Amino acid sequence: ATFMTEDFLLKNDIARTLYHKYAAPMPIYDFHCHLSPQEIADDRRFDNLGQIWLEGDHYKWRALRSAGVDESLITGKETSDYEKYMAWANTVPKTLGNPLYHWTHLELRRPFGITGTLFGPDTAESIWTQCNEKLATPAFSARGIMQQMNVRMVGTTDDPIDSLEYHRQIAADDSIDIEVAPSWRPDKVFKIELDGFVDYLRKLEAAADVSITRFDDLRQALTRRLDHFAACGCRASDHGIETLRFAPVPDDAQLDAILGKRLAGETLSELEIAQFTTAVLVWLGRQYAARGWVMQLHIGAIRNNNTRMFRLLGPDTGFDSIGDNNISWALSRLLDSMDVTNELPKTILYCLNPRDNEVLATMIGNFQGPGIAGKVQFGSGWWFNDQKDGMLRQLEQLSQMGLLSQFVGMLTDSRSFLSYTRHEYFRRILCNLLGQWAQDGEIPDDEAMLSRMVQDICFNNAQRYFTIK
Amino acid sequence: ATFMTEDFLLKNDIARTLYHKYAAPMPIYDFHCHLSPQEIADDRRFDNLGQIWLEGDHYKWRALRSAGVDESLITGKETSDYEKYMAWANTVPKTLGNPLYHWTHLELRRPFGITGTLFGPDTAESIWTQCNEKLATPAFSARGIMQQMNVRMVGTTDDPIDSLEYHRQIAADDSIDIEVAPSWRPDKVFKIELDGFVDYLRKLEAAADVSITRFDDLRQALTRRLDHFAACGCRASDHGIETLRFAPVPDDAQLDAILGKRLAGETLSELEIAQFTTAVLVWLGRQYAARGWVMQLHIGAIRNNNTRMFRLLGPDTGFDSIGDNNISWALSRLLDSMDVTNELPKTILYCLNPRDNEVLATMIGNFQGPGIAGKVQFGSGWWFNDQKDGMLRQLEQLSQMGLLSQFVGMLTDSRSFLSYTRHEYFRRILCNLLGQWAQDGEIPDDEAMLSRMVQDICFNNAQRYFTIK
Amino acid sequence: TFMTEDFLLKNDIARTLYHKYAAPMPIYDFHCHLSPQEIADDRRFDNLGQIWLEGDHYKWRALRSAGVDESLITGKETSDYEKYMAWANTVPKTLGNPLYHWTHLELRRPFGITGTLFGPDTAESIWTQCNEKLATPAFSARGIMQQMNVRMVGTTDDPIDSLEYHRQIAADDSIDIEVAPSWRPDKVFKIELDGFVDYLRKLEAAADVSITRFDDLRQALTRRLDHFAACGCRASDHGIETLRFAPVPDDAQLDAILGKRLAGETLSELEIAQFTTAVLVWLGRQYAARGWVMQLHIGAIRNNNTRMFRLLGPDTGFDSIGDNNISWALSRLLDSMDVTNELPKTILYCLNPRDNEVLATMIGNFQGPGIAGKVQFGSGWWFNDQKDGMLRQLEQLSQMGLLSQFVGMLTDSRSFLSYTRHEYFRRILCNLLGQWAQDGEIPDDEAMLSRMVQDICFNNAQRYFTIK
Ligand SMILES: [Cl-]
Ligand SMILES: [Cl-]
Ligand SMILES: [Cl-]
Repeated sequence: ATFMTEDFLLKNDIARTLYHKYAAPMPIYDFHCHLSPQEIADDRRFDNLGQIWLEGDHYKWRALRSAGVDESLITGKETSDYEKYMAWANTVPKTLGNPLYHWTHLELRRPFGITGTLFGPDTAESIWTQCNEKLATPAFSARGIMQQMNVRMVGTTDDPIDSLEYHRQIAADDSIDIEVAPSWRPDKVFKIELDGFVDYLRKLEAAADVSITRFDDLRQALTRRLDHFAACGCRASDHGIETLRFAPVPDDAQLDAILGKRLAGETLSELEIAQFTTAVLVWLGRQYAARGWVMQLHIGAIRNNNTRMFRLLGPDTGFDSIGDNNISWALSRLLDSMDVTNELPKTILYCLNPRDNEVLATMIGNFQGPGIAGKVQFGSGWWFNDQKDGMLRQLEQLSQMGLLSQFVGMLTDSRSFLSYTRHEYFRRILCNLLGQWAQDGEIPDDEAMLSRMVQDICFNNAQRYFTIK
Repeated sequence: ATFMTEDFLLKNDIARTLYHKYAAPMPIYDFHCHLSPQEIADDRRFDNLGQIWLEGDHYKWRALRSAGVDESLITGKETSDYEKYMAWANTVPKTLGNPLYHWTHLELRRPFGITGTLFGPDTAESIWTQCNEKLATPAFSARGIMQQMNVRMVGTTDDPIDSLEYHRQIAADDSIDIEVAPSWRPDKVFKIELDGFVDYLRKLEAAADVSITRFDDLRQALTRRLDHFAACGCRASDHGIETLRFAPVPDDAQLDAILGKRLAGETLSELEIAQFTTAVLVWLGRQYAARGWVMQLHIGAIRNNNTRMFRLLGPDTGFDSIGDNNISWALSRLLDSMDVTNELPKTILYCLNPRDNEVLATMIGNFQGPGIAGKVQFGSGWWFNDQKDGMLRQLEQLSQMGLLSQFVGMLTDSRSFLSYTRHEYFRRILCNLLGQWAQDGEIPDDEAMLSRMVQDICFNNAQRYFTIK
Repeated sequence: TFMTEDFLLKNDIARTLYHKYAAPMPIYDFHCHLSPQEIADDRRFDNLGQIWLEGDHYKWRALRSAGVDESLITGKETSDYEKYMAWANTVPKTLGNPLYHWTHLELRRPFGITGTLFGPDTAESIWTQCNEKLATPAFSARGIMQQMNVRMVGTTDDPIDSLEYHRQIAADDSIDIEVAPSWRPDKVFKIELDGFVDYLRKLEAAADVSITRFDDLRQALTRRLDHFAACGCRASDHGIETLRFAPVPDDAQLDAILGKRLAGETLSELEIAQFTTAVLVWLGRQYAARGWVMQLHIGAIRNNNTRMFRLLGPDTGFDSIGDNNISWALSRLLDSMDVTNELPKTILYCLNPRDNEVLATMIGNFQGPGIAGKVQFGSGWWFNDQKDGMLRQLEQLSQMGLLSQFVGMLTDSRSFLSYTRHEYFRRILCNLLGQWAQDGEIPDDEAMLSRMVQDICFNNAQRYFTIK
């Protein structure tokens, strides 16, 4: 009868208590996101609701396209923000069942305080005006929203060649107590088979002041950049792996020969690509272990599927989807290559194809370590899987194959300042899961035990895990 | 507790209202099936219940074999319809949990009007006699059943070499107002690696009255057959793909060489097979786009697994199952090859292996288009997946990754006139899903919005989607 | 309340099915890894830690995940009580993990401990109580088997084994539980493994046959199969991590391959597939001729941690779920035996649940007459042997096959405390059937439902494993 009350997704008494008493009030340790550091440093003020909300994480764009809306009303420079907004307002009523319908109303509730009203053509104009007035105030600036949402720390995703000037600016600014840490994402460095590898390498050379012609030079350059990240507060790395490969690491003469061919423009064989890629990832893994950083592996996307649209809009514009390569063998050999010398760092594994949930949940158990709780983690439902069904399936496998109690938990993985309600969504789902289990007599209804678990999964595990020990 | 009441599968009050008030009265647009056009044209009168029930869809055959029944009582020319029917009667009580138990009772209920009776040895005799008396009347002929089940349109699956004479006969016959459209299924044309390719190509030559030596001759022959299909009311195509391949389309000289080699009995390399198959599929896709037809891709079957039985019974006799090749890369390249020139048609994708559900639900989002609600669709649970669990999983991924509101819906994919209860089954499941979401406060409990959605998924979406723009 | 007698039973029909029909049925643990010598000598356990800690390596994996030092897990240096306390400190961290259910299920049966959560505050008392019980005859290896109403077990043995403890148990009137050996010839067909030559020499000595050509291997295996037959065997098992297939070549090629292996030469993928397929097809025909059940356990990725393998060896908790594509090879392998109508009774198991539907539909391609479900889709295996895993396997079997003919549950365990896994399964099954009945999805007919419960809990397996 009532849509999205304050007990949204809470279907039993234990769930309501867990959520309202132990989960909801915990701060957010958003260890992995795609927020713009300059927007945080400059404390961006948004002109209107379309501007802060529309692009989001390209889910709206995908929904608009699916609904048949012309691209001019989605990414077009020839239409106003208000027009793009009305197009979205006409589309939301068509999203029932899609998490977009939930996110939209969660986001209008927090931080905008709009409740008891469905977003659509008949309410859009009023919602636009009310939100625009709020957006004109300091509390609703980029920093303001982060503070209202109780954000304690965020980990941005950055490239080795970045200056991290905005991170330093934020660190040096006492008017903001939220920690904004950069994260090392060297994708371009290990994907030697991609067309832009050489161009990127030249940028790395200038960034590190190293002439890169031998593999060892690459190690030198990467060490310099790793040192820069360290100095700017980096505690984690990330790796977007679309094609997970593995080949035992050959000697430097062979790695030099591979780099040489690539620089000359010669086609590399799969073996050579696997060899180079594995050499870099293993060397990087050892560095992360030595520095006490968390290594994140985001595996399985298939990107830029639409050539016509890629030519007009470029990457990360809503044309990426789920890949389906076999991965257990390569994953196992890759992790083991680091662990054999006891140089496997704290590691978080994410799979974009949920058919791999059990592979990952069991894979982490092969490489755990002493003195730390859950050294190797199976990450929260990622991207397309960051929704109710997706999260329930991830949580179920982590629970059955590992230890839910030691789960680092949720992260927004978002470039939007309105994404913090994704933590609320996750928390409600987790509390309902635990509540249902307890109510059904599948776990004790000992509130002391459950409250501790909820607090840990919602924040304490993450904060502890990301500490450079 | 009572088995299969009129509220079967409807577990909440909202579900009951949606189903009984809005879903049940909707007509059926069975846009993809395997019904015999000749049986529709001649308005076949079945002699008995065994005949109309046991000539297919092969699910019964598989259940009978699993129960240890001799093949002679399943497909044998030697046993009578009544003896085969009794073997089935003795087996139904062993099928609890299998959708066969549901179909059997749904079908006796509609169209036969038999309720409150479990089918098995004790009741089979009476049921046989009662159904035989009804089968002898016009309301229970092939067309009669379709009329009783409120079928307004059907899309049969036909080969390019087919005359379509029965489709013409039905079109010209004013005593039948149900539209029976043919669907273009050119499997044999693109599966160049199969033994019967050359014999098939000769039949295509005969049907088109075109000599085929070069790849361009194949385009000419196919163009003529496409026009024949268009003139007989075709608005759709279908493609059964067991081995989804991809290789960039080479120039005609290469395609001619591949065809030349094949016609000479020479063995083709995997690259050559991929090139030819891809060239045919891409060209066909473009033709479908230019004509405004829907393109269906049914991917993943592993066929004729039992050689001993294949030699005695041939293909499509219940020895096919779920395959598991990796498909995202080939699928992406194949669709993008059509979409790059903006020549991708309305497309529906189906996967036989549910592990690929999320791959497909997300793949469709990469290629949507303007002016149509859900240009690319993720099809209803197919074949083995056309059951409660399978459909709930397919619906969940479509809901989460796409827009359920634009879903074209259910299709029987059957050769049996008693398959329309599969729509009843789908509708009850859908209504219960929406109802449960509404009741749990996950979607608004707004009868105007929900009923419109139910009606759209039950019929309106398909009617609009299959209309040539 | 946590784990009452109605644990996992959410409706009245389920309660009736479980308490009145499932629970009283005896157990036919047709596949396990129990030590026959422990059964023969009726092993007496010194303490709770001893009988419980190693189990099936699930506890070791949880301990490592919790950050517990390896010396307190597998170290020969620390005591049983220290290891036990480490485990007591870890159990409260396992909510949501089946370990929490097993722990408490095992304490209830056979130990009689109820209404208390296992943790640091209750561990010492539990240790003392359980130890007093372990000191009595009723809690010896055989005693526990009799307490859990175990009627038959199928051990997992290697072709070169003597099976002397099987012959001893059979000759002993004090024990009426049947303990049959099962033939697991993994080392024979996995030619690519380093230890293949050394193993072959053990087979040569066991069968007293000089193995130089492929036909010699047939003779050697035939003698061993006969030995196993004379010792009561009626089932086989095959652990297949890399499911291969290549058409079986003639003996000249098979001889050449075997020759290259014995001479230390490296084999190609085709060569390995040829040899492996020829051995599996030959064995399959043998199983068919003898009326034995053929089990295929597919999809493990083993010994993933080199550093730990070097210190502890295999089966120490460092194996996980593989993910190779298997439908094509599985189909051609089964078809290679079925083409001459020589496919035996077969149970298929997949370690990766994404393959549930592949297996559930694959079995339907090779069913046979005069038998109820010749080819079976096995219960959730290993990692999948838990509530979610079992429910998913049951659902696919039900949707694509015939649940009524399911051979049912097996522990696949080396622990005498594993019989509660049967209890767990039975509760889950009864609740599933009960929920369907209550929702009007199946008839609420006690006669039909009870029959089905008893068949799945014991009758189906007893008939299925009968050689006839
Ligand atoms: Cl978005
Ligand atoms: Cl059928
Ligand atoms: Cl264990």
